[PDB]
Amino acid sequence: LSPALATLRAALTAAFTAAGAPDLAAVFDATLAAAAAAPAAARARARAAVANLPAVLVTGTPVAIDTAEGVLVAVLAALVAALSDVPAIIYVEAATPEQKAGAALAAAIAAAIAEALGAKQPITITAADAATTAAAQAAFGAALGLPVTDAAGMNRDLLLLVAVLLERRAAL
Repeated sequence: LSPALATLRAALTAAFTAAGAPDLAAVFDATLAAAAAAPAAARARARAAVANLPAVLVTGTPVAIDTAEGVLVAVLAALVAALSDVPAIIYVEAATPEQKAGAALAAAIAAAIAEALGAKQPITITAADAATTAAAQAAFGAALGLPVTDAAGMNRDLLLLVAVLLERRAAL
């Protein structure tokens, strides 16, 4: 891993653990492996997506926020917003107690990471209905050119966006 990505991995483990969800570290590592294995065309799509990032990032999660992979989608979207220095709305369905807890967990992690990065624009894990959440996710992917599949694909793609943002930071 590059120093910047290793820094983010460690900061995420600290945030995951402090928020009471240390098991998310292993899940993130599986996403890191998937991103590192991405074919050239997927990397090219990630570079093109970063070029299309909006002034305010609006998205939603494609799976239930009471799952580890759903928490990770919300966290990674928040990380993309923080690294791009934009306000963000990350819609989630928070109807059941497990969903509300997952949204609160994602919010705690996202706030810790944004603070560690000095990102001052607001990034909010935002409770909404299924239609709003699904619409925002589809619009985000379509605006960026990212095909919408499963949570694994979205987590991989969001982490590839992160990697591109770090590459742009390093570039001259």
